[PDB]
Amino acid sequence: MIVLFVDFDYFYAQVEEVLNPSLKGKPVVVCVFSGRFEDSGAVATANYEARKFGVKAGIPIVEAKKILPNAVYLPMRKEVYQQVSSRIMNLLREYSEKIEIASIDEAYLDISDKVRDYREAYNLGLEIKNKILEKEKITVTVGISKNKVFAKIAADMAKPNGIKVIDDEEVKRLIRELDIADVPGIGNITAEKLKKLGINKLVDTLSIEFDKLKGMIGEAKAKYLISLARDEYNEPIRTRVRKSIGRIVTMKRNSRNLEEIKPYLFRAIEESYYKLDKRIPKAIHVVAVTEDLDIVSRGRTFPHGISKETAYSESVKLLQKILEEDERKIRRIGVRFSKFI
DNA sequence: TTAATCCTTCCCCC
DNA sequence: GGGGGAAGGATTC
Ligand SMILES: Nc1ncnc2c1ncn2[C@H]1C[C@H](O)[C@@H](COP(=O)(O)OP(=O)(O)OP(=O)(O)O)O1
Ligand SMILES: [Ca+2]
Ligand SMILES: [Ca+2]
Ligand SMILES: [Ca+2]
Repeated sequence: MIVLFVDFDYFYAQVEEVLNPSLKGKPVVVCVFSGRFEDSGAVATANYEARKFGVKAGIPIVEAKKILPNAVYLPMRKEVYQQVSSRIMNLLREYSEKIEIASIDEAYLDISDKVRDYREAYNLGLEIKNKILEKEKITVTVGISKNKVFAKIAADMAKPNGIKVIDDEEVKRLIRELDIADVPGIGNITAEKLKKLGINKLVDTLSIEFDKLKGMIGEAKAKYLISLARDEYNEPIRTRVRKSIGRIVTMKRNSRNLEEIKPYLFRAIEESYYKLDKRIPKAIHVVAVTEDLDIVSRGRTFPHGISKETAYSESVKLLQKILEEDERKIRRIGVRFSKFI
């Protein structure tokens, strides 16, 4: 096994500089304006000009403007980026059938055959890096290692616009010196629970009796960390499948009044069906994000497909189920369609 | 402070 | 006991 991971640099922000180079060299911040008040919303992402100064992903637009009041702030255009990704996702296909598109900007390539070792592999990196830079004018970072997890870690270490190879020897000094919080699939909450167990390095998972671990962070997540620890992790590069689509919208003012919410709910359903594109779900779920930012949801599965008229009808009833079941106020509302026929 | 998949209960019933 | 499918909360990105 030899995995080659590609992960695009400051993607949205970069795609924006690609569509107006004049931006190149200036702090660019890509926002998601909630429109609940002048400059309300957060930062989807920003290029490095803006990051060394603090402006990172997730901070309020307002807070970001206090730091870099004179940086280009642009409204996110997912679609445009979504299309740019697709094109880049093809150049990559041409480099290996066994390909796994992990997200809008990540893809794992199994070049086990194509290449015969890390020398030739690392060269295929530059070859791929360079080709994407030429065809679409985008810089990316390449990680290469024994398995996907490490191939991804390799990338995290080489960015921005870089390439790195993690060889079995390094894999080992990592299975020992890598910070458990930097292991893919281990978010904050799990990284925390693993702290109270004394597990600070991938290795520590070997000293704890499975059941205690299986009881603290779920079974699968447990067996997963172990294999990574005993260098036995080796999952295949499979072409993932969209198992559910949905959209959510923030409202102008929080609310409880049904009629007051419906219009939004529907706006969500409209957008959601359009995305489906020929797909037909058997499952629908209404998702409400309350004023205290906690999430609540309710849904129903049908023994057949859902037509738009059905979605409308059934979603309103499920929203009523939420409002009833919850006394707080609703800050956001959306729907999710899944279980596609 | 702006999408999707995983994990653990339920509940039906051989 | 345990397959098998639903539902909803919990996490990760
Ligand atoms: N709060 C947020 N709101 C919206 N999008 C977000 C938020 N936080 C993160 N994102 C998105 C922003 C990006 O589009 C996507 C992350 O891109 P990501 O792959 O993690 O790194 P990147 O490689 O493109 O950035 P970097 O320059 O650090 O390498 O996550
Ligand atoms: Ca990326
Ligand atoms: Ca991390
Ligand atoms: Ca990502």
